Amino acid sequence: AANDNNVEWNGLFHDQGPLFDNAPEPTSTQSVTLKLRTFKGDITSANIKYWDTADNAFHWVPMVWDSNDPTGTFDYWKGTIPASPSIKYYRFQINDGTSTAWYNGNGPSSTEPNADDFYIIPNFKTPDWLKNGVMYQIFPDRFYNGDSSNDVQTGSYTYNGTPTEKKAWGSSVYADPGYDNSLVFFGGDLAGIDQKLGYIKKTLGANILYLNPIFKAPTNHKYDTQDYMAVDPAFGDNSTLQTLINDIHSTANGPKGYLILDGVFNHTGDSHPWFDKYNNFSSQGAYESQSSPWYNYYTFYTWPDSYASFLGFNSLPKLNYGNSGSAVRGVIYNNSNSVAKTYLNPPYSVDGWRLNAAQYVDANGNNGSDVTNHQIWSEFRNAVKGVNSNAAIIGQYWGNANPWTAQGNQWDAATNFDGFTQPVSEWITGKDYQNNSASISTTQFDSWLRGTRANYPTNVQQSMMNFLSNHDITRFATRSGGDLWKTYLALIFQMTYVGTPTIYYGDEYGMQGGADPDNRRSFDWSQATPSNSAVALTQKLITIRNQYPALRTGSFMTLITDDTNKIYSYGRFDNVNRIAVVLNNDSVSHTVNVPVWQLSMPNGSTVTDKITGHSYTVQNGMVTVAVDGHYGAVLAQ
Ligand SMILES: OC[C@H]1O[C@H](OC[C@H]2O[C@H](O[C@H]3[C@H](O)[C@@H](O)[C@@H](O[C@H]4[C@H](O)[C@@H](O)[C@@H](OC[C@H]5O[C@H](O[C@H]6[C@H](O)[C@@H](O)[C@@H](O)O[C@@H]6CO)[C@H](O)[C@@H](O)[C@@H]5O)O[C@@H]4CO)O[C@@H]3CO)[C@H](O)[C@@H](O)[C@@H]2O)[C@H](O)[C@@H](O)[C@@H]1O
Ligand SMILES: [Ca+2]
Ligand SMILES: [Ca+2]
Ligand SMILES: [Ca+2]
Repeated sequence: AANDNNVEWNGLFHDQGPLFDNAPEPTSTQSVTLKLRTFKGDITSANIKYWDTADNAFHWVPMVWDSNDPTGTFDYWKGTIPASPSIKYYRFQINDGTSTAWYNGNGPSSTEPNADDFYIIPNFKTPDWLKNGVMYQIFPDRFYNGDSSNDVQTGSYTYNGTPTEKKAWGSSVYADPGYDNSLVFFGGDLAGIDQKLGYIKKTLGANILYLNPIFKAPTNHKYDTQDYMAVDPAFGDNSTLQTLINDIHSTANGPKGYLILDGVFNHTGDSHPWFDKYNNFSSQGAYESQSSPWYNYYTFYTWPDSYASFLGFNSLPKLNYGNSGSAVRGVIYNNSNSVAKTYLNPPYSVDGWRLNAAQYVDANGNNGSDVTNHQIWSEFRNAVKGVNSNAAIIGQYWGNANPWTAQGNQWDAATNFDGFTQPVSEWITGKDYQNNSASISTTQFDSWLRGTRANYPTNVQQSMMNFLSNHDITRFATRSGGDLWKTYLALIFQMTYVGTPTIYYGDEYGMQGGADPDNRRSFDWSQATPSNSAVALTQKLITIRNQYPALRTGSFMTLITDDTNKIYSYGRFDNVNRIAVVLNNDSVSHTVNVPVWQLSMPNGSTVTDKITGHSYTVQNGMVTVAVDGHYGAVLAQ
């Protein structure tokens, strides 16, 4: 490269990883110094062009030459953006003589982009344990029956005109004739989860647990809350919860863990004392008397049998959050003994909340996705962070969650359906997460992944809940048609991508299952050992990610997108480690020349595939490795 009226795109690069941004999570007064990489001597000038919400205008900040990388192949230019609490967006204008190129969240462009700019959100920090950990989601009733005395028995109670049923372990999740799918209980409880912490934290290595609802409710999924202040008797009691949390936080049964609970705050069950539709409790619920102490907690259109609810589900009356200072905002997150604060405070001290139906939370029965909804989550974040600045907040959302994250005042991240689950599914299994046929090439996969990452600030990207499957969609192994290797590949990608790897109980061994409720089968424990090849791989991959900070908070650079041979390679790197991941999708084995020079891996240095143990030597900026179909190598140094 040289000063020849031409900017060479191949040498350009910038993202907010350690080597290019000294303040990825800036405080309200923090200056942000950035570095732009280019081929050595390729440009004549560079500017950071940023939009400031403070004064509704663009601002140009020149860059100055800073240095060359260890291989002497690139230049590093640096610039500093003035500090202030205002949100800012930036892109780069790179010039060489009369030639100009632009660069933003989606890479290089010949024309100045109008979107996908990078983010600078002052005073927005997500928990670092979330960025660096591995999550394991458990649907309580289906994991492990640690206490048989609390098991819900068949016919114990009837709800919606149907009795409950107890199911034998390993039998179909579908209710037998006469029962309802939502009232089927296998017996899984909190004692069981505690007893299997060694399997989760030691055998596998995950250190973050995310549990579906566990508070008093009549259903087996428990999203129809009856009492937020107590564990459902079938799962145990509050003391059992205190012990489980203590055991999760313990280091005696594996590494220190973290607990994230499911917060169902958009609505309650119709059997909740506040509502009490079936007249089961003393007090006069909102449904029973217009003179109820909790009448304002809900929204009726025609009292008492016509009220706002979750998507028309009668058993799910919608909570009216009213305006700031309301009684509902008090019981949920403003009061000293609010639900959110209660569990974040001792003797519980949980580590976070997953926000159920977070997009609908509103006042007066509104559908959410509006100013009020965003205002409520702003107050919620302020409260939660006040109690514990390291308490996680992850909202449920299926599309682009930018509105609840990019403002830096609401959620730390979201259920990554749009930026992880869907693309991963369509690339590997060739189905959408609902199991309808839908496929994408490797280049489209890389593009999808980058475009969605660009929807979020860097810390949010690193905090996204990335799961292959969950309780509302079909199982990955079912979408894969039982092809376990597809799970192998998915795991390798997952454990090396941006965002929190999240294992939905069972996926580690290849558990199958169709749509709800078949996606909530009882866990087959005879499969929980290295004998299951997927379990053995999972254990190894978690150890690798726990080992390299670069895989959790390092930069991400696309290296190879080959649709002919189905090869996808990308680098994850920071100031210490450089990692080139090489994946092979749906094709026979291939020998790949990995361009590690793009990662500045020096010629003559050695790299080691952390999966196989094979070592290689960098020659002429390359590493030549063989990767079989539906597998991958993790070349690191
Ligand atoms: O009253 C008649 C009827 O009553 C009973 O229930 C019938 C319904 O039961 C089941 O649905 C349950 C579900 O099993 C529960 O888990 C619970 O659902 C909650 C989710 O689990 C949470 O993640 C959260 O989801 C909110 C999201 O909801 C929507 O997403 C849906 C997708 O669109 C869809 O493709 C698929 O993936 O499902 C999801 C979730 O349902 C919404 O679009 C999205 O924006 C939002 O984020 O909250 C949920 C509610 O708390 O409750 C459900 C309702 O009770 C069956 O799955 C359902 O088919 C059935 O209608 C009796 O069981 C039944 O016999 C009787 O006829
Ligand atoms: Ca040039
Ligand atoms: Ca039990
Ligand atoms: Ca009553």
